[PDB]
Amino acid sequence: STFSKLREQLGPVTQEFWDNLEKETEGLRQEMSKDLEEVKAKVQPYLDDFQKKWQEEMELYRQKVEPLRAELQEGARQKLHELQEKLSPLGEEMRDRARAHVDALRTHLAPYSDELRQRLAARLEALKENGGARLAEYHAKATEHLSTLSEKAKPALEDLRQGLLPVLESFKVSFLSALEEYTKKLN
Amino acid sequence: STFSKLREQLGPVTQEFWDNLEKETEGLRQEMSKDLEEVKAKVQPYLDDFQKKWQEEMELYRQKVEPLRAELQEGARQKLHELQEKLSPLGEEMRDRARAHVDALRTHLAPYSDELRQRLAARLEALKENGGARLAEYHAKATEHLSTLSEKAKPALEDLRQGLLPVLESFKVSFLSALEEYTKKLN
Ligand SMILES: CCCCCCCC/C=C\CCCCCCCC(=O)OC[C@H](COP(=O)(O)OC[C@H](N)C(=O)O)OC(=O)CCCCCCC/C=C\CCCCCCCC
Ligand SMILES: CCCCCCCC/C=C\CCCCCCCC(=O)OC[C@H](COP(=O)(O)OC[C@H](N)C(=O)O)OC(=O)CCCCCCC/C=C\CCCCCCCC
Ligand SMILES: CCCCCCCC/C=C\CCCCCCCC(=O)OC[C@H](COP(=O)(O)OCC[N+](C)(C)C)OC(=O)CC
Ligand SMILES: CCCCCCCC/C=C\CCCCCCCC(=O)OC[C@H](COP(=O)(O)OCC[N+](C)(C)C)OC(=O)CC
Ligand SMILES: CCCCCCCC/C=C\CCCCCCCC(=O)OC[C@H](COP(=O)(O)OCC[N+](C)(C)C)OC(=O)CC
Ligand SMILES: CCCCCCCC/C=C\CCCCCCCC(=O)OC[C@H](COP(=O)(O)OCC[N+](C)(C)C)OC(=O)CC
Ligand SMILES: CCCCCCCC/C=C\CCCCCCCC(=O)OC[C@H](COP(=O)(O)OCC[N+](C)(C)C)OC(=O)CC
Ligand SMILES: CCCCCCCC/C=C\CCCCCCCC(=O)OC[C@H](COP(=O)(O)OCC[N+](C)(C)C)OC(=O)CC
Ligand SMILES: CCCCCCCC/C=C\CCCCCCCC(=O)OC[C@H](COP(=O)(O)OCC[N+](C)(C)C)OC(=O)CC
Ligand SMILES: CCCCCCCC/C=C\CCCCCCCC(=O)OC[C@H](COP(=O)(O)OCC[N+](C)(C)C)OC(=O)CC
Ligand SMILES: CCCCCCCC/C=C\CCCCCCCC(=O)OC[C@H](COP(=O)(O)OCC[N+](C)(C)C)OC(=O)CC
Ligand SMILES: CCCCCCCC/C=C\CCCCCCCC(=O)OC[C@H](COP(=O)(O)OCC[N+](C)(C)C)OC(=O)CC
Ligand SMILES: CCCCCCCC/C=C\CCCCCCCC(=O)OC[C@H](COP(=O)(O)OCC[N+](C)(C)C)OC(=O)CC
Ligand SMILES: CCCCCCCC/C=C\CCCCCCCC(=O)OC[C@H](COP(=O)(O)OCC[N+](C)(C)C)OC(=O)CC
Ligand SMILES: CCCCCCCC/C=C\CCCCCCCC(=O)OC[C@H](COP(=O)(O)OCC[N+](C)(C)C)OC(=O)CC
Repeated sequence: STFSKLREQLGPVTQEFWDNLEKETEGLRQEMSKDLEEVKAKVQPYLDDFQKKWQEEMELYRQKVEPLRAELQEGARQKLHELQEKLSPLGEEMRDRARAHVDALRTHLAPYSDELRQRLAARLEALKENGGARLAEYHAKATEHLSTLSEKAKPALEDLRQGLLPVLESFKVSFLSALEEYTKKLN
Repeated sequence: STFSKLREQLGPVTQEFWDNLEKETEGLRQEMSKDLEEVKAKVQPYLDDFQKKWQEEMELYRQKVEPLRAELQEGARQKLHELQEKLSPLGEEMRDRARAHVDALRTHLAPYSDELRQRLAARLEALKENGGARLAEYHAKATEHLSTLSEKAKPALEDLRQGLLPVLESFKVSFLSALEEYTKKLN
């Protein structure tokens, strides 16, 4: 820890010198920034004046384009106003002719779908009846085939635990003693 | 592994039974689906003709509004040119004014860019002339701060490593003794 105290003392001495040296450059930069600040203020009205010119020039165009822009708004409006009405009758007509078809389709397929679904429902029943007969038997064999191994798993695993512990206990104690010695060297 | 083999032995016995059983139901499902197809194939024409009946109308409708939409199409083709041509003279005029303004603008920023190069060089030469002496001092001090910063880094680690090897090597052997002692039980 002695080395820490050394650097902690050597640093301050040189640090003060560094601060002083940097402080000189600080003022040097301030002078240069001051000159730059001056230049910014000097050319300020110059750019401002030119801006005011373009501002008015652009605005003058906005005034001239106003009426023309409004006319083109009308000329375009009077176009679709004629087109909309022209394509309205056939548009609504075709819509209805489609809607009625959908209704007819649904109603026409209804009777066919009923008989078909009922026929299938009855057919599926015949399958479930036969399947469920053998399904119960296979399920019974399942549990018998699974409980067999698990019964001989617990006692076996426990027997192994009691066999590893004896030597393990010795290792744990040996580790504890070594662990303490490790910390002593580190700290 | 003995009990594990037991569970595997009765596997095919139980599996083949269910496998063959499901095959029996498969034959039934086969006919169920085969006989059901007789219904599906009959419903096909009912829907096929109905959908085509409407398609015939759609095909006629499209051709009906075909020339009609063309009237509105051509009519909306000349109006586009008219609208654009009307807004052209004003836009083209503003383009000339823009050209004149941009040229004046570039003539104003030109001297500023040239003068800035001189101003930058002057500031560089001044700051550089001063910074040189500063950097030289910092380097000298930094070198001295570096020597006492990592001169005892090696010896400190050497002793830390030396007073550890014996204990470490002893633990390795101890751990190795337990290693094979547990494999016997595990295997
Ligand atoms: C260069 C770009 C422009 C400058 C950028 C840095 C600006 C300053 C900011 C950090 C600098 C590093 C700062 C490191 C921590 C310094 C900590 C320190 O010194 O504390 C003691 C005093 C006072 O500190 P504080 O100002 O933090 O006061 C704390 C106090 N609780 C309070 O608020 O009242 O120090 C002082 O008054 C002035 C000390 C001057 C030391 C020499 C000067 C140190 C300043 C900068 C250099 C630091 C590194 C030096 C070594 C590497 C470069 C050579
Ligand atoms: C238990 C469920 C979870 C574990 C499932 C493990 C399935 C097997 C997977 C790895 C084990 C084998 C890992 C490789 C072992 C070494 C390879 C070996 O055994 O070869 C013998 C034969 C044939 O060869 P392989 O099957 O290995 O295939 C070619 C071989 N690798 C080669 O390159 O030649 O394979 C065998 O006899 C199979 C041996 C294992 C039998 C089953 C051993 C199963 C595990 C334990 C059984 C004994 C303990 C039972 C009681 C406790 C149960 C938890
Ligand atoms: C109400 C105030 C509205 C103020 C204007 C708002 C909208 C401003 C948007 C664009 C302004 C007009 C176009 C400005 C240039 C756009 C980019 C462009 O086309 O450059 C090119 C364009 C055309 O230039 P030229 O015809 O010379 O041919 C290309 C250039 N060279 C290869 C010949 C060198 O420049 C101009 O026409 C002059 C302005
Ligand atoms: C591919 C698209 C190409 C389009 C090219 C440009 C077409 C320009 C045509 C029209 C410009 C937009 C006009 C928007 C206003 C239409 C007003 C109008 O329709 O009056 C006729 C009627 C009722 O209009 P209202 O004024 O009562 O309601 C809408 C307007 N307000 C009230 C919300 C202000 O509406 C219709 O009959 C619908 C067809
Ligand atoms: C292949 C031929 C058919 C092609 C597709 C045609 C689809 C229909 C075309 C045009 C009509 C669109 C609106 C249909 C409304 C009635 C059917 C429907 O969707 O009810 C569901 C929903 C609401 O329908 P409403 O009639 O209550 O509301 C719209 C009409 N009113 C109320 C504003 C007057 O639909 C919509 O909200 C609009 C999509
Ligand atoms: C491996 C093939 C799988 C597909 C084919 C067999 C599909 C049916 C599943 C197993 C077949 C045997 C069924 C045996 C009667 C089951 C009766 C039943 O509804 O139990 C329903 C029950 C629902 O879950 P819970 O946790 O509420 O009940 C657990 C059982 N105790 C506690 C309610 C008794 O789940 C079971 O009971 C376990 C199967
Ligand atoms: C290779 C031949 C043996 C194949 C065995 C697997 C295939 C079995 C075939 C058909 C049956 C499949 C569905 C039933 C599977 C489980 C059958 C069985 O023994 O359940 C046995 C047992 C039932 O438990 P509980 O009914 O009291 O329910 C408890 C609560 N929970 C789980 C329902 C939420 O659960 C176990 O033992 C867990 C392993
Ligand atoms: C290698 C693992 C194989 C797992 C599948 C085959 C073995 C399990 C299937 C059948 C075994 C049948 C004989 C079981 C004998 C032991 C029974 C036993 O001690 O149950 C012990 C305990 C009983 O708990 P409960 O009676 O309160 O049940 C509550 C509902 N649950 C949680 C069971 C869903 O359950 C457990 O500890 C684990 C869930
Ligand atoms: C309500 C749900 C109904 C689901 C039905 C699923 C299919 C089985 C159900 C009914 C069967 C009805 C009679 C079908 C006769 C064959 C129709 C057909 O063009 O098959 C076309 C094609 C081959 O069918 P196949 O295997 O019968 O013929 C094999 C030899 N050839 C014909 C390929 C030279 O399809 C396939 O290859 C994929 C399997
Ligand atoms: C969207 C446009 C305006 C509305 C148009 C009518 C829409 C009607 C909507 C629903 C009505 C039922 C439509 C059913 C379509 C499928 C019918 C069907 O099973 O085809 C089945 C068919 C099977 O394959 P292939 O075509 O090689 O058949 C060869 C043997 N056959 C069928 C000629 C004897 O595959 C197709 O036909 C392609 C679609
Ligand atoms: C808005 C929904 C209206 C529904 C009711 C009416 C449905 C029928 C209306 C139109 C159906 C298609 C008619 C196609 C024949 C006329 C096409 C035609 O105008 O040729 C004349 C002219 C040029 O035709 P192009 O083939 O050169 O097309 C333009 C070039 N590219 C894009 C094709 C590369 O048209 C145009 O310049 C406008 C694009
Ligand atoms: C209120 C009316 C305006 C708004 C509604 C417009 C509705 C029609 C919309 C699009 C189709 C009509 C576009 C305007 C009429 C075009 C007539 C025409 O020249 O057809 C043919 C024309 C051929 O063009 P090119 O490929 O030979 O190119 C020539 C050089 N430029 C023009 C590319 C510089 O097609 C076009 O130029 C592009 C569309
Ligand atoms: C008042 C402005 C806002 C309202 C405007 C409404 C009327 C115009 C409507 C839409 C305007 C869309 C943007 C148009 C931008 C200019 C389009 C145009 O003609 O470019 C035309 C052209 C494009 O570039 P190129 O490479 O093809 O040059 C061709 C000529 N040189 C260069 C080969 C000699 O550039 C010029 O001709 C410069 C004069
Ligand atoms: C707050 C810190 C800001 C730092 C600058 C940020 C970016 C400023 C944005 C744009 C300024 C970019 C300036 C550098 C690129 C343009 C340089 C340039 O003008 O080339 C055009 C011209 C000559 O430049 P050269 O690079 O060919 O010559 C350099 C000197 N030697 C090598 C020829 C001896 O410029 C001048 O003659 C001076 C007015
Ligand atoms: C106390 C509760 C448990 C505490 C944690 C476990 C304590 C130690 C107990 C068991 C862990 C070690 C079990 C295995 C001990 C023997 C390990 C052994 O003989 O390695 C032997 C060998 C070692 O590595 P080699 O580089 O010499 O490889 C030789 C084989 N090949 C690579 C040349 C093909 O590796 C093998 O032979 C195959 C993997």
